[PDB]
Amino acid sequence: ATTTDELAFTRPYGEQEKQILTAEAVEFLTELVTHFTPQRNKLLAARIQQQQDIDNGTLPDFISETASIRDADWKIRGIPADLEDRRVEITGPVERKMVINALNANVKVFMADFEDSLAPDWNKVIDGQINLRDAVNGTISYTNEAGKIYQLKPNPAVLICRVRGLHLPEKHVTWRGEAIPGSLFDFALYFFHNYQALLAKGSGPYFYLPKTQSWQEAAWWSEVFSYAEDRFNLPRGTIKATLLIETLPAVFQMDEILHALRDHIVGLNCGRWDYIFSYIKTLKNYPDRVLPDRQAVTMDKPFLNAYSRLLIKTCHKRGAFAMGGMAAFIPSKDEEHNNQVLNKVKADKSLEANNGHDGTWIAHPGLADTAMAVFNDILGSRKNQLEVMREQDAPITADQLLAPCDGERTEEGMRANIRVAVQYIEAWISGNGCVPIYGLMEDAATAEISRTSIWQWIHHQKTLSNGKPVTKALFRQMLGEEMKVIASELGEERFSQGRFDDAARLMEQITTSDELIDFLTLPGYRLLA
Ligand SMILES: [Ca+2]
Ligand SMILES: [Ca+2]
Repeated sequence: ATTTDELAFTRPYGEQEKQILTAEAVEFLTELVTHFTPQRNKLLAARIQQQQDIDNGTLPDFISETASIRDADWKIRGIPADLEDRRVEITGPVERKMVINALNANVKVFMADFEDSLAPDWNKVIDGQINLRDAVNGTISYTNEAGKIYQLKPNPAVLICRVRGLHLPEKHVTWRGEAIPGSLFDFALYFFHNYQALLAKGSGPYFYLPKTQSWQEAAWWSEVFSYAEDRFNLPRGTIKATLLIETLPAVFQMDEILHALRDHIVGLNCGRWDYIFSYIKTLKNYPDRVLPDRQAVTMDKPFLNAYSRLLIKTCHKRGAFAMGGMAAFIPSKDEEHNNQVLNKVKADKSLEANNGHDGTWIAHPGLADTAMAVFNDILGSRKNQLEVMREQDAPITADQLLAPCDGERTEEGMRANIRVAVQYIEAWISGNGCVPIYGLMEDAATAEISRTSIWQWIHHQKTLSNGKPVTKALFRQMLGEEMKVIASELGEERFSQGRFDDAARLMEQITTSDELIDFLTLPGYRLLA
């Protein structure tokens, strides 16, 4: 085999690729890939070894050797001015119109997403980079079929780019015959095309990093960032990252993650769906760790509240932000439904603010004013809650973080999981990873917890609360039944115009396999061009 330090490209070099994959951009991307891919692959291999040790009966806990880091005083390098107030952030797709609408929402920050809310078609990743570049440059515009123009308002929200996670390939660009890391593709191009303009306007190249499992993974990101900074003669810490704590292994390494990424990190986030998905994957072989209906596994449950409290305390100890979770409701024409939704949003955001979270997430601009009002009210004149140390809290232990919550495993819950996951998958395979389903803007994590919970119940041969043993055969029976429900809900036209048979097949494949696959996006990505 050759010792090449060059990349190969599988798609035609058309007008879009000519904009984004310029000679200079490709040179830089090549350098990152050859310098950092081997270590990235070693990190993926380390994941396997760590998981095996957990499977083999040793539960995760804090790291003994790094005690001196945790029990020392130190803080992150710093937070730039435009990241000191992040009380509400909106998330969404890198599609052109959606970028404009999000930047125009009444929020502090827009996280443009190449990750869970994107089905990573080549055209969509390339268009996404085009869109974000136009957004940074302030020229982004869109005119719809009806002739209505969309443009940026004055003072749009601060832009942050969420990259694909460490496990994901970008199959259309290869090094030594293997797909390069999507993480490097997404990071390299957003940074390269935008760092100059961002810095010139008083902002900076900002990233969201998903699905981290270890401090060593944080260290690798720090090296990537430092490499990028050095290459363009930027001072250390110019690139700023916010890092989701949304895997079980990561909750035991928050302080080490902050330390490893100290030059660049500005905050951590709580999640729900990815976290409990990870809980099940991590504890997959443990008969005493079966979670009930994921619908009932709410953030106020003891293990999730402990997670929340530990994350806030840890972040504030180090001067980093501690971001709360997602309210993904989509307002409807039903004002009564809307009142109930807004009451729920108010209750949930108030819980987060009262706990000390510096900010929170929404998926739809229609929730901005409500979420903002909760945080405005509780913050008073403060920009954030960095001073809230939670020093009154008792220590938080591994036992507490690992304790499965009370609840029932219900047939209604199982059926709903099937309907939501199938409809999510149908859209994803059709190129849409940000999917309105039953009044919620769903991303891949929802499909993940849905399939993973069912897998868990099958694996450990658990009964539903009505006494029915959960089996592959029961699942398959229910799948067929729920497909008919979906058909009735959507109507014959939409159902026939869709990819529901292909979606049901992928669902069955990922749910009924003996081995619990890590991510549905891996087999799913095979279905994309
Ligand atoms: Ca081993
Ligand atoms: Ca997530």
